[PDB]
Amino acid sequence: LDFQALEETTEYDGGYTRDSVLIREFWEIVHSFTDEQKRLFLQFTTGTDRAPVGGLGKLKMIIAKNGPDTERLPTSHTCFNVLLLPEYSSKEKLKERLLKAITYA
Amino acid sequence: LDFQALEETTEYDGGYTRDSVLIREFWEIVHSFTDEQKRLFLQFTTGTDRAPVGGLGKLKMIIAKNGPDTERLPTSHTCFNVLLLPEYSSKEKLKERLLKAITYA
Ligand SMILES: [Ca+2]
Ligand SMILES: [Ca+2]
Repeated sequence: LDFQALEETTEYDGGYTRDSVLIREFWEIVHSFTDEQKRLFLQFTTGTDRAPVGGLGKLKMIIAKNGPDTERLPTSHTCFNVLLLPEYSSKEKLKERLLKAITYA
Repeated sequence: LDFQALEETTEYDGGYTRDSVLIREFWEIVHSFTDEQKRLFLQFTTGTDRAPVGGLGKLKMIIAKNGPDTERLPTSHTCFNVLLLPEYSSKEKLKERLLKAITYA
């Protein structure tokens, strides 16, 4: 399990970046995890303890800041979906572009 | 297939909100889709043409603005993952909180 490949593909939200103190602390902790902890981490964040094909660099993972210091635990969503939709200039254009995308792939 | 339930649970990013002109146009188009187009839309955005258990209100879907008007088509990611991580006050605390979350569920 290549957690360097996961670190290199991870995206951030809520104010975090790869340079955030919290994120640098996070990757130090994960790189120091036992193999058992690495498997539990994948189960919690992805819903499985196995890498996908192509290894962990093929995962889509976002780490998002959802509050300041707290006693509350981290949470996850294991099956998020995203539609990337440009701001087309008209309703007519949006319909043609969306129909083309869903119908021809 | 209840697309009103999907509309009610959808989240937005990149500057969109439920009040965005583009988003109001989007939901008019989707509500006017034929059942075939609704199935292709789910396949494109989720990787399957079937509702999950509990119907479409149980989907996690984000619609994110990824540019201005363009000839380029919308894109999707069908299996995104998100770790919601509070900004704990120390590395030690982050380790305890993360280990507790992954080990006890
Ligand atoms: Ca071991
Ligand atoms: Ca039909």
